Amino acid sequence: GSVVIVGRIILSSITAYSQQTRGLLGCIITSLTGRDKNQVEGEVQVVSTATQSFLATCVNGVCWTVYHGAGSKTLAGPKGPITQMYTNVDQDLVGWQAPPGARSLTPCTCGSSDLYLVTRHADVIPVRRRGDSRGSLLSPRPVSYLKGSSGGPLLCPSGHAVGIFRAAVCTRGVAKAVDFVPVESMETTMRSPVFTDNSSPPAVPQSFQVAHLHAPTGSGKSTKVPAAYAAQGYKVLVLNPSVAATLGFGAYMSKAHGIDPNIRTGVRTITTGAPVTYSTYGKFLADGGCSGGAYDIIICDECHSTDSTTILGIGTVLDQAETAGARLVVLATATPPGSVTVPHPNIEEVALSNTGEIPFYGKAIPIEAIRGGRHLIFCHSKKKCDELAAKLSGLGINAVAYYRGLDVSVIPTIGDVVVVATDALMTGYTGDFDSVIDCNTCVTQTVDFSLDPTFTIETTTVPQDAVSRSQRRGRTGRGRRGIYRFVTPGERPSGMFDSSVLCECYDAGCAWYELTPAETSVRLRAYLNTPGLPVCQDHLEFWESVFTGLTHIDAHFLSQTKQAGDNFPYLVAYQATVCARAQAPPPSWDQMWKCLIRLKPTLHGPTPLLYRLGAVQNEVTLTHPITKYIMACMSADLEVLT
Amino acid sequence: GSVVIVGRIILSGSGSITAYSQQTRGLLGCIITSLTGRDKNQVEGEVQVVSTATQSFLATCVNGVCWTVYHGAGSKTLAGPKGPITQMYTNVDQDLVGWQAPPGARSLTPCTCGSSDLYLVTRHADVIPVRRRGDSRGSLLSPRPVSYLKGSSGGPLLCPSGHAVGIFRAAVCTRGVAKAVDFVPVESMETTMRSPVFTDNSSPPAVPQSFQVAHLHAPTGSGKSTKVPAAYAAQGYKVLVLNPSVAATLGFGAYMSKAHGIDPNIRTGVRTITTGAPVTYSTYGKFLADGGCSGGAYDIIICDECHSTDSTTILGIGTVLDQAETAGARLVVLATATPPGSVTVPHPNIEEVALSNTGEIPFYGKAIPIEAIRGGRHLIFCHSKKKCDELAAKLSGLGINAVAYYRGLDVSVIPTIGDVVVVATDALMTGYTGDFDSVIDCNTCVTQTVDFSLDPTFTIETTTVPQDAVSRSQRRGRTGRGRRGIYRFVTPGERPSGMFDSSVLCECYDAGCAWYELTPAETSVRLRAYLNTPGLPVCQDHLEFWESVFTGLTHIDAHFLSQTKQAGDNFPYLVAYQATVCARAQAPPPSWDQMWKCLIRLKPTLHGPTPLLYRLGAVQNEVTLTHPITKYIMACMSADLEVLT
Ligand SMILES: CC[C@@H]([NH2+][C@@H](C)CC(N)=O)c1ccc(Cl)c(Oc2ccccc2)c1F
Ligand SMILES: CC[C@@H]([NH2+][C@@H](C)CC(N)=O)c1ccc(Cl)c(Oc2ccccc2)c1F
Repeated sequence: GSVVIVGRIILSSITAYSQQTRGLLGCIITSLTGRDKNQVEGEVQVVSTATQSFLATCVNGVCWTVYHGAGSKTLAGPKGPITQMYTNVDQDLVGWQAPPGARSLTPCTCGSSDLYLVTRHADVIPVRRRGDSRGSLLSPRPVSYLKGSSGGPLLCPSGHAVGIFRAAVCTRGVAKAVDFVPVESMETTMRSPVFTDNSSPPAVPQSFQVAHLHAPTGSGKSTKVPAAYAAQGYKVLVLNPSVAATLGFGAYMSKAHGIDPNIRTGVRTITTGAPVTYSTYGKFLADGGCSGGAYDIIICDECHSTDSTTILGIGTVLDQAETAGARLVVLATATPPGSVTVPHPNIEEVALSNTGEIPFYGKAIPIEAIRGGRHLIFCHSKKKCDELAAKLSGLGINAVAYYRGLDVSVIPTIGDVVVVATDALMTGYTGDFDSVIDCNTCVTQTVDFSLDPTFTIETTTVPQDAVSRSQRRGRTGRGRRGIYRFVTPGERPSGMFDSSVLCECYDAGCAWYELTPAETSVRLRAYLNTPGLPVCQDHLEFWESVFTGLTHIDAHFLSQTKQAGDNFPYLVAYQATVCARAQAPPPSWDQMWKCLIRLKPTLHGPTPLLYRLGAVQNEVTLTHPITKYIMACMSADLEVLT
Repeated sequence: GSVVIVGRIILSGSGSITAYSQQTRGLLGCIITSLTGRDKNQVEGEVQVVSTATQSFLATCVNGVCWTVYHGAGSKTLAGPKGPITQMYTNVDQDLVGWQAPPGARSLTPCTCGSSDLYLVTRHADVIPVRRRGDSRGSLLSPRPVSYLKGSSGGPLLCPSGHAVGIFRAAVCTRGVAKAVDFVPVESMETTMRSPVFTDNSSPPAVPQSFQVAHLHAPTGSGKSTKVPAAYAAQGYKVLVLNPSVAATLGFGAYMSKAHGIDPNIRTGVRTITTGAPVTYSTYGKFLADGGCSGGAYDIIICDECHSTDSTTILGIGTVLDQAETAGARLVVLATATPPGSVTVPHPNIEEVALSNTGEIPFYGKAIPIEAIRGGRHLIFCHSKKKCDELAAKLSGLGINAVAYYRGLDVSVIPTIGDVVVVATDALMTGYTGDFDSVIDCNTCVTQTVDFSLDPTFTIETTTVPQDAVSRSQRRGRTGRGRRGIYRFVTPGERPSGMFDSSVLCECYDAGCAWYELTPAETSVRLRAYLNTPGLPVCQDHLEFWESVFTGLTHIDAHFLSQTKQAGDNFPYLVAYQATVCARAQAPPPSWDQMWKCLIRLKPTLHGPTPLLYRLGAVQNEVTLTHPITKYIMACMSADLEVLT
């Protein structure tokens, strides 16, 4: 639904009190109708979605708030839902046209060094400015003190707006300074295009440039356009996250545009001498990155993907391309950050109900819907894929499960089938289906700086974002009339990724691509600094510090964790090395720790724990030098969500 | 707010046990039904998925009764087809409540097998194998992190035939990992069903021939502290009357002599009088400081306001329950207007008025008009000392006699007498005894909770929370006694009464060590008697954990301890113990909050990281974890703990 105004902070010799204008039932109704006829007052609003509550500040006729709170959502209004006027993901900033009633603040022009921050609990916290977007609290406070107050005003002594609060800067869970969105970033935003055109490939510039191509799969973004560029005599590299897609372009480009391209993947390499090459990001990274002068144009396809190989891959291109003699990088995707799922003309969307013989995430699928034909059911976990595949088989429906680890010949490719899959589908298999049935949830990893003793990487199930919905749905409708069936109608905001993904990049750097933490950092820096890409919290220096301390890994353990293909094979193998040399057992005996299975007869005592990568069942000791090193890294200044 | 059926978990009735869920309601549906308490929907299956506004859990129908946990449902009604269904059973001691199964629900039936192979059904329709250890415990065949079990309290444990062994109430964790499950055995449900649904506790018990413990549930001004001790005295019994507050204790004693003709013994820190009479009024605090029950002194002990879950009251009541029989008492009366499971009911003499946004004085997002308080005697409850002062300032500047009250102030600041507005915390109700024209209530308070945070050990978080039914009724009770009274409020909500946090148990050991020269083991015996006595407020059983922690905190510095004591802050033992550890290391305290003011004078000598034992607030200093006491407490964290699920 829409974001809803649930209260306001009135400003007065500076002071504030809060007024709550709506309760829970009123907030929910108004969020669904998008229709709000209440009187609107003040300069600071207290807003809320169904999940999260936070602040918005009106400046120059615009009610501004944080992207991480509001996403791309409408605001409920006197004449129905209000589409965002401005949406700037790079800056964590959105704006609606302020409705009648709202008074705006004026920008602090002159510029104070002593600022005051207004929280959702009407405190006025004094702040000394340091940078353009940072200020320090004169009195350090706990982090929970500032939660719920993102998008609140940062005010100079006269009461003019300096910026809006976006994030707390913490040292060991204690807020000490604040990142805000400066009022000049807002002004820049009010002057940036109504709608840039990104549905048309760039002309190749005389000097280096970075360009954005927004258009759907099979618009020739990865086929037609490299071929046009090649006809003009340019050498082009197309990068893709998928081995299956990458191999497919070979025979397709031969048949369709009479080019027999170079193909580069972990599983299969083809060198023809063509002026077009298709590679995975992963094989690109294993080849050492950008060859000297081999490519004029590098096309980074599916640049929406926020897996660690794609992010490190694209970062490597953005750090190297210019120096290597390229003239053009192209960031290509259908679902750029900030996007929302639009209705698709060739796809009928229909909610599941509780009528049907097959239960599914609290709803039902009727046997008739999937009895014959070819259908794709998306589930969040491997476990659920096996359960559902087995139920379907019990009823005589031809059905098969697919996820990370299975070979993709579990298919079939032709004839009736229900494929029950995780999102591993979206990189392992190219085919389209008569219908897609979507659970509307995924499994993600999140980092938790839990100081017990260090940090924790949690696996968590979450509601899908708009990229997932649009990509999952796009497995029906490619030149066929499709049907998308779903469990729930919403989608969280697109284009954000967790700090665990940064951690994964360093980890793959060490594990696979022979990168030092410093090299990895430089490349991620390049990605982060480039606008239009997915956004994260800047935790580069913290992660670099951590991995920088993890030396003399055991090559054999590393080889095993890589071979087994699970996540964070460096961190896992590093913990195992520490355990084996300390002659101590691992955190538990889960499959995760199988590199250590043969040593089990002699391993004893408490586990020298570095960090938590799942359930820790053994007793722990914190005496290991490496643990002390990582605990010391936790003193880093960390941006946290607010 | 009613509890609402938002879905069901369907169990297979053949082959091996399997489950699946169905959702019957969205968020909005849920909220509206909770408000109206009226539920159109056909209900099916035996396991229901239920929700309040603040949480979701399970309920299992067994023998025509839909059962769930008290920590989830409190005393709330269930939204049904012809409106709200009130609980048929509210067994707070067993963490068990039940409503009559609505029409359409099937019911499980108990196990006749007596089998030891058990299966737990969760809210995600998983069927977890479990082995039975005792009547109420069962171990997981394979440990799991605690969070996959959350939201599944009230769900069933089945035998291989698919009949009911019990309902899931808590995970037993070792350092954040569940090894076993606490459940409510189907016998406890069987008992309950065969026994009465109503019991009377509204009248003072008869004095029995031999030792008995009895409950007295009756309003304030039914003479529970005055009439009933007077009445027992006049039959020739010796009577001790224990109360949490010095003020209330002195108030009653002077009332006794004026009104009932007895000059009683008084026993408080500030005033102690030995008249030889057969009735004695005392605080729980003075009682404990006197060493408890002295033999042959009393026939009858009245533990008044036995709903208080302050550590001195709990320890006081525990001491009495362990000692009274042997000290030769015949009767212990546990007396309260507001016993566990109680609800705030409409009062005849008091008008209850929602606060609006119409008004000139902001108050917790709402408004107070000056009309409402411009003349007369009025009381405003605020949650913090730091909003009591800021609100009384805004009142004073508006031509108003505003006076703040809170812990750490003299009660003589309250005009007796005068035409006044008092702005105060819950400190009021132990400090002052007068009543008012109206009360205005923010419906929130500051509590403490323990987090088994493992960073490195535990954390005592101070937090703000919605008031419970006790706080509501007690706060409202300061007007409407025998005359007009107005109750104005910000929120109509109200949490379940009678539960208290594990932090309170920690306070009990702390106070034992700091005030009453009890070793942790002595303390455990007293608490054990409290927990084991039916009808009193309830908590999780974390006795061995806490005893084991305080058993290691030896050789505290006497001087620091005396200072944390005198300054009246909470956890004076834990605060002084951290400070002692810090000074003997020449290390600074975790921060320079007033909590650590005993170390301020040593500031010039203190350097390096703090050897952190635990967390009692924010930690600004770098910390080290090598102190042996830190290791001891870390060792104590391997204790097997119930956590809420
Ligand atoms: C305004 C800072 C920007 N981060 C920079 C490092 C640039 C970048 N490439 O991300 C930023 C923009 C938008 C958001 Cl939602 C930010 O915060 C989060 C919070 C949680 C997860 C992901 C991003 C953010 F941190
Ligand atoms: C059935 C266990 C019982 N506890 C025993 C130690 C008896 C007692 N005296 O409390 C119990 C009853 C009711 C509830 Cl809400 C329980 O759980 C909580 C959970 C959190 C806070 C307080 C009690 C409970 F743990």
